[PDB]
Amino acid sequence: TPKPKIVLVGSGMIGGVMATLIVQKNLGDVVMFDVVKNMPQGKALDTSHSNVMAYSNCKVTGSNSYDDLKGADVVIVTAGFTKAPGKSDKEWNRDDLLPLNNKIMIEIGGHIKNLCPNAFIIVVTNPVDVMVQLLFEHSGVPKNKIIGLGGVLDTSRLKYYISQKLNVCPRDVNALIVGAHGNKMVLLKRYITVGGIPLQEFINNKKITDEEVEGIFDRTVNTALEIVNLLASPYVAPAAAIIEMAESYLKDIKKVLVCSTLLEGQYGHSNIFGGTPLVIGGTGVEQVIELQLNAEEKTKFDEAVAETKRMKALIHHH
Amino acid sequence: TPKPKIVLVGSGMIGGVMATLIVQKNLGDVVMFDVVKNMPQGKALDTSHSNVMAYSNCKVTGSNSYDDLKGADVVIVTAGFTKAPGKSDKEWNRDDLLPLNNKIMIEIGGHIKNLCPNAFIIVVTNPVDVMVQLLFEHSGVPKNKIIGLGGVLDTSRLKYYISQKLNVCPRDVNALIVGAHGNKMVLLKRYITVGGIPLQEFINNKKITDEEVEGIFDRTVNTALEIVNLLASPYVAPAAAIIEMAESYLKDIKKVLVCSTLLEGQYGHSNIFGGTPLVIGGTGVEQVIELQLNAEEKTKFDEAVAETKRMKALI
Amino acid sequence: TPKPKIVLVGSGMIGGVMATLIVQKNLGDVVMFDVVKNMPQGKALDTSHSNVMAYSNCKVTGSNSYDDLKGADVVIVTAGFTKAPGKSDKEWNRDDLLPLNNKIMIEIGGHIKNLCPNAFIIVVTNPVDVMVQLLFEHSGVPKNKIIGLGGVLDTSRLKYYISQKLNVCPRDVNALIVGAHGNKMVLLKRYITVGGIPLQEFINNKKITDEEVEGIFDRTVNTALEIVNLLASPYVAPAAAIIEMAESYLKDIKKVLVCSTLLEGQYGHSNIFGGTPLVIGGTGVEQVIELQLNAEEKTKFDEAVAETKRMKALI
Amino acid sequence: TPKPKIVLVGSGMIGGVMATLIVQKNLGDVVMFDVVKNMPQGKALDTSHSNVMAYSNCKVTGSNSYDDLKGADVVIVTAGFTKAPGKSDKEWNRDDLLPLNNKIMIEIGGHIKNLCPNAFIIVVTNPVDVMVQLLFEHSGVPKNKIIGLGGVLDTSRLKYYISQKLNVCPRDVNALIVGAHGNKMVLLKRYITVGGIPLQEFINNKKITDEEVEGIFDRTVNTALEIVNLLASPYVAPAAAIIEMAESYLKDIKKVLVCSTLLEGQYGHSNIFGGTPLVIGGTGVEQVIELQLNAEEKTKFDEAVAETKRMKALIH
Ligand SMILES: CC(=O)C1=CN([C@@H]2O[C@H](COP(=O)(O)OP(=O)(O)OC[C@H]3O[C@@H](n4cnc5c(N)ncnc54)[C@H](O)[C@@H]3O)[C@@H](O)C2O)C=CC1
Ligand SMILES: CC(=O)C1=CN([C@@H]2O[C@H](COP(=O)(O)OP(=O)(O)OC[C@H]3O[C@@H](n4cnc5c(N)ncnc54)[C@H](O)[C@@H]3O)[C@@H](O)C2O)C=CC1
Ligand SMILES: CC(=O)C1=CN([C@@H]2O[C@H](COP(=O)(O)OP(=O)(O)OC[C@H]3O[C@@H](n4cnc5c(N)ncnc54)[C@H](O)[C@@H]3O)[C@@H](O)[C@H]2O)C=CC1
Ligand SMILES: CC(=O)C1=CN([C@@H]2O[C@H](COP(=O)(O)OP(=O)(O)OC[C@H]3O[C@@H](n4cnc5c(N)ncnc54)[C@H](O)[C@@H]3O)[C@@H](O)[C@H]2O)C=CC1
Repeated sequence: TPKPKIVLVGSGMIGGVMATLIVQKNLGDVVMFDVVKNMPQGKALDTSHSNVMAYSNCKVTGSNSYDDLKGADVVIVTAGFTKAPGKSDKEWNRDDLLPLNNKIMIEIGGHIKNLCPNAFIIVVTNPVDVMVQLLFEHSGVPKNKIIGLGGVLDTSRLKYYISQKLNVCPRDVNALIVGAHGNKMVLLKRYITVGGIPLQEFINNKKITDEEVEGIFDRTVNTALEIVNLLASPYVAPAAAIIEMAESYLKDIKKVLVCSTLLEGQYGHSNIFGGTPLVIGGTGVEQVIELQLNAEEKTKFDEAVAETKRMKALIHHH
Repeated sequence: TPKPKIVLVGSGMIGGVMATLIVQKNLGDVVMFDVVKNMPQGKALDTSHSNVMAYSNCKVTGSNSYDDLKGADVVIVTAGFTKAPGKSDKEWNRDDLLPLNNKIMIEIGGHIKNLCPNAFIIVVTNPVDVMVQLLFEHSGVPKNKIIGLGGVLDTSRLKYYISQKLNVCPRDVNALIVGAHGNKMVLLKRYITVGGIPLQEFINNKKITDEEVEGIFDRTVNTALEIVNLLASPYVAPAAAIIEMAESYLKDIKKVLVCSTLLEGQYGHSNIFGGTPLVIGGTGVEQVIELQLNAEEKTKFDEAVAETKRMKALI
Repeated sequence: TPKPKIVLVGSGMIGGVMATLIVQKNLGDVVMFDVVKNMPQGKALDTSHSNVMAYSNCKVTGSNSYDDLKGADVVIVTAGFTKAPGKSDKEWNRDDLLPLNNKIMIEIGGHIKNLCPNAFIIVVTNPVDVMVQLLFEHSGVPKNKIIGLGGVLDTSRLKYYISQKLNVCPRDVNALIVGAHGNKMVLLKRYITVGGIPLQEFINNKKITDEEVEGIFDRTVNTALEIVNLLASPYVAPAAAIIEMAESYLKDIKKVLVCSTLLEGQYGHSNIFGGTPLVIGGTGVEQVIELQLNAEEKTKFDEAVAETKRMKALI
Repeated sequence: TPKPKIVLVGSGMIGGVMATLIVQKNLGDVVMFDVVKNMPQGKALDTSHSNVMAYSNCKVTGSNSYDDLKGADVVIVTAGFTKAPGKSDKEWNRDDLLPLNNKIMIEIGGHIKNLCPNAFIIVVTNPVDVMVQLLFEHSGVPKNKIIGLGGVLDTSRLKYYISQKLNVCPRDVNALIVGAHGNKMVLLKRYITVGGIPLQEFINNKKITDEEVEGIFDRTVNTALEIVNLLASPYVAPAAAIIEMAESYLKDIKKVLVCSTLLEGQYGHSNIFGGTPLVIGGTGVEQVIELQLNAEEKTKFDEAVAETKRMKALIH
């Protein structure tokens, strides 16, 4: 009543798993949009069959037309990059791709503005804390209707690694990672709990050492790289985190989830997006929650936003 | 699987919800055991039809024979009672009845020893922190294989009430309530978090006041009375709490759940069952976690265990 | 809609399980409404705490005010008498409930028309095929927006008992029971399948006999009575069946489910509700499926509707 | 109690979705095994983080060692060969894959025999009805402990396409496709129901025509080619199907599922595996159900088996 419409702008690795998880959870009709011909149509056809196994009823269709954004309730943006003939088979980077992905966000933004200005938008394209603000600018949606992936995914690694050292259920570890997604993400040792108990109690109990925690911190920061070196850019956990955020919206669950949001003085920053706990409910972002960071913690946050500002200033670089 | 076998020793209000939820979750075959004849058979038949709607395949039968404890993987004991004849609801409490219930735990206990010595046991019969040690003594099961209901249920109320004031998902509130189930429950204000963030931060931000938090503490302690005075009794939340515990064992999830377990020097206490965070995994109680309480909190724990020692030395 | 609102008009046995199952499935905010004071508020408080165990976020409140109907997406009507005031168990006469529940339907119906004319309505109150038509008349809702419980629950017994004989998953048995809920329900032997395979194949292979099938038919007709004789009461499976219907609507699943619906010519009958397969999607009843019954099946359906007409005439 | 151990022998496209779904359902610990170095370890690490989102607790690890078969409750085999060299350019052959995949089955089977002889085994590697038998033969496992994927996936296509024409929930359509997986699959029009109701009633009510059903039948057979032509071999639905079968075993659900199993006289066939409805419960295959086919149906079933026999005979 009447079945949510979710459009995946970008139907690559992450898009594929998202469509799969949507059908599993019966969350809404799915449009798998991509600029690549035939590929989304093929994945959508395959995925549509799994409705039988799942006892679900979600239409899954593939598209190469922006017209299919019309009426979307949720839009998830993983579109970007690319690569070209050069110049391989690893020549890609980062800094150079900022003008390229800025231009994809402008194109997507104008189409959202015209075809689904009331959608809830989740941005994924890297660097996410930059790209989400770019989409916000060009789509014209309210600040409470657009967020970026980061904290849900980054904290899942930290939560996971601790739970395995302490031999508890992974979701029984709670942790906050703030500021930005990426190498300057702020891991807050102070805010780690295990079954609601401060982590420092398990350190005092010699269940885990401070050296073991810092080991886990660096592993968390470096997880993307670790997986890229075994395989490629991670996509199962990012999809799961994005679906957890979209479901909180679609089912009005009001989960506290760390995501990238427009900062309006929080942490002393403005005119910029960054990672902070927020509450996602049926109206979008319902609350932005500002952690009461000490001096030393605020310095780390400042560094994260500074890096986002650095990259944002490169969208017209040559 | 072999499909787990879950025996409900007691098929009253809580037994009914537990059978229903076991079927929803496809968790195992269910034996609804009661001393009352025909009633558990009748409930079992009704419940068994919900396998269709649930796409599950759990056998649900009723029994009046202890022999059906044979081969039980998990045994949940709610067999009692629930209030006092001659006693009303505006006085709702608990008394005497302690020796009659000890005699229940003796009889059940012998049967566990005989027919399902390897079962995981969850005790729900009140006073819970007393009744569990009793079944522990009489059944002879290892200490890592029997726990009592308290903290999952008590913290659920506190978590729930705080979540409604702060307008967040109920399970995004975490909280620890320890010592004993009942009026002496230790509500640890310092150990409450919201989305992983200390409660104190929302107090600082004036989203909730210190006086609303004390009002909610009070409401948690007195929830059962509040429900009873409203012409209902709590059984839906207690059943869900118990099934969360039971499922953590059967699926080896290793959730941190506050339950009543044998204290062996924790909190300065021994030869008594107290409520404390523990880890429930496929081998039973895998870890008993001892909170690092300050003296003001250790006094409140001392007192809750005091009241438990008072009711035990008395049967 | 982000958070559906589901109003349970009647918070007795079935209403209790319904609210429990809605929280389990996170399906919507729940209003437990009843004429009895305080009781639905006590139940609603207990049930609300289970949101924690379920990782759900559904408000569950109790109500004695029909104003709570405003905003309802789904209204489930279990409100009614189960026996006549003053009468004994021996003088039990099913026709006696007709004017008593009729008055209740009239009361509820005026409130629905005023406060939630666009809700989807599910009627459970017995005799259901009469009561649903009465509420349809008094509420003024469209024919695609109101249905009665019957075939989901009735086929669940048949499905279950067959599956237990053949040793398969209960949901892998498909069966249709049409016409009316009650002793005249039409058990359609020709339409039973097991894993999609005609039941005849399993009879031919001696996996089950024609006499076993007949005994299962008798068992299915007589289930409520069987359960009542055992000192209970069908409410778990009725609750599950109703939530399956309400969920197919709320999530636009378009499941094929046998429910009581307005007949406009189907089976040669008009101006009456009777059980037939139908599709429940986001807009309500999306299709009414008329079975191509043979001569003998049709006269069984005639006798079921005849009986519904007889009770309706009494009003 | 304790946690089931599920080893994915093959951590490719289907492998990855399987590990994802196992974690979503908290079904058991997963070993992602592959001959390709590092790749399954990368997928496993990524997949393990999803435990937090799923509220699950499944260890997910990657392996290039067969030793990890030790203690497996369920082994799912998607490991194989494909592609081709020199050849130019549309004439990939064949068929020539059969001996290379047989050598994979010999290798896998020897380790299962040594390290997990009591595992339940699900074979996916094509041609499935040939490969499952080869693995049965090389592993030594009991006949009730090994099946091949086919009908769960093949019927999901037919169920789904009919549900969309009739506008009902996909799972409310039931259908039986038997004999073999692949172009000779036997689609039984007579055994199609919709909400329990014979398909012919919808045809009579003009909600679908005989021609539409036949175009749907042809689409069902052409589905893997349709998707290969657009993308690659299908993997999401195949994984979902396989996890449905594995779950019925692990939770003793006793669902009726059409899978490839050893025929011992059913349908007039012996010494060969074929697609047929069967019951999967905690002991493995608990029942093999033989459909009472007519003469025309029995002859399509013979043509399916004869093609299985044909490919099996290319193995020396
Ligand atoms: C924020 C965060 O935690 C993470 C972000 N990412 C990233 O999310 C993005 C997508 O990751 P995925 O692994 O799905 O990449 P992919 O290359 O498989 O998919 C991207 C797809 O977008 C298409 N695309 C390009 N331009 C498009 C456009 N204008 N519209 C739609 N699709 C487009 C392109 O064809 C490809 O299929 C990358 O930019 C990331 O770096 C990955 C992991 C975590
Ligand atoms: C620990 C905790 O947080 C809570 C504990 N309880 C309690 O759990 C018990 C059961 O509550 P319920 O609401 O289920 O009570 P009930 O009266 O509806 O059912 C108790 C059943 O036990 C049967 N019974 C009595 N003796 C028995 C025996 N020897 N063996 C099996 N069953 C027996 C008796 O016939 C009744 O059906 C009561 O003692 C409690 O105080 C309730 C809520 C919370
Ligand atoms: C159709 C079908 O398959 C089935 C129908 N039923 C029935 O569904 C109804 C409810 O069954 P339940 O076992 O829940 O009955 P209950 O007495 O426990 O609950 C009925 C509640 O309705 C209230 N009620 C009475 N009048 C009311 C009014 N005017 N407004 C609101 N609530 C009212 C009354 O106070 C009680 O709590 C009865 O009419 C049935 O015969 C039961 C099984 C199956
Ligand atoms: C029966 C049925 O309905 C279907 C069967 N299939 C097939 O299932 C197989 C795998 O499909 P997927 O899409 O997963 O292919 P992939 O190439 O991505 O994965 C194959 C993996 O196996 C590895 N592999 C090769 N030899 C191995 C060995 N000895 N041990 C373990 N892994 C091995 C190889 O490295 C690759 O990752 C192919 O043979 C199929 O034709 C597909 C769809 C349906």
